[PDB]
Amino acid sequence: SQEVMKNLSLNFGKALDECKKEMTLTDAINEDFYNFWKEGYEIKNRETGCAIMCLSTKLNMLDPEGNLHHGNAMEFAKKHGADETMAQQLIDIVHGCEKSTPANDDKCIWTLGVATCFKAEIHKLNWAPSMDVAVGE
Amino acid sequence: SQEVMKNLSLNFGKALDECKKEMTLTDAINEDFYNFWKEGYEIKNRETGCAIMCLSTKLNMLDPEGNLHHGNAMEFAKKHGADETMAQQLIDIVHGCEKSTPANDDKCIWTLGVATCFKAEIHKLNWAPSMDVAVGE
Ligand SMILES: CCC/C=C\C=C\CCCCCCCCCO
Ligand SMILES: CCC/C=C\C=C\CCCCCCCCCO
Repeated sequence: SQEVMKNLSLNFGKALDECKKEMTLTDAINEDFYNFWKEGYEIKNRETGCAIMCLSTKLNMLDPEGNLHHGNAMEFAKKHGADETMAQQLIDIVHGCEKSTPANDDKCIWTLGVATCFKAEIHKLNWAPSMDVAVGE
Repeated sequence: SQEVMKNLSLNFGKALDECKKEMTLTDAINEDFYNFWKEGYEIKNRETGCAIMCLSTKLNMLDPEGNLHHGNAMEFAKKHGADETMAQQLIDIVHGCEKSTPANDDKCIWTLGVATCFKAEIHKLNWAPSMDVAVGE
């Protein structure tokens, strides 16, 4: 649901300021987060991949290979309002996008690739929200 | 708590190198200690069963019948940050896993079975650490 996706999106972005400082990321990521759920907007900055990776790492959502930790993603999803089925469906998109995008040793570009694939799949479910406030803000 | 399980996992395995040097053991067990908590991973080596016994025995967590000593297991769990409810929950998993695992006269193998049952239940509670997955150092 769009509603849940808004709540997940705002809770996922809350540490962005903390990641921006800590990783010295430029303001190039600002347009990607402001536009994250705008259908047809292409996210293409490498640093946004870095930012997303930092955000996941901070929510304990990553394993030591860099793939999603299913336990903590499920717990995150549930904490912000998804039921079991919606939570599993989101895990399955992320997991599907990890297997469907080309392996890349540059973790920031690979995380970007996962995130773009995830965004597209959420648009296809008609779950992308209309945000009044940007992710990260 | 995953933070607590991290603290107990680091500290339970601190004497592994001492364990390895004293006994028998191939470096084949390192794969099980380094990857213990990963969601896909199954602990697999027989000497890891033997390592866990030496670590338990050295921490004074094993009774005369070979079973967990609940009093000292409580002390170890609390020392490393478990409150009483989580401590008791860990004891009850161990104790349940001592019952549900098939009897065996190889103690190394039986301990491997109790440890794999313990791991599975910590995954079910979402208490396995997501990025810091090792037992020991
Ligand atoms: C698992 C639930 C995700 C929820 C909300 C996401 C909002 C925008 C961020 C999407 C990126 C998720 C993919 C990340 C895995 C690798 O960091
Ligand atoms: C009850 C406390 C155990 C704490 C931490 C364990 C980390 C690795 C898990 C190994 C399985 C435990 C097996 C029982 C042996 C007694 O310590």
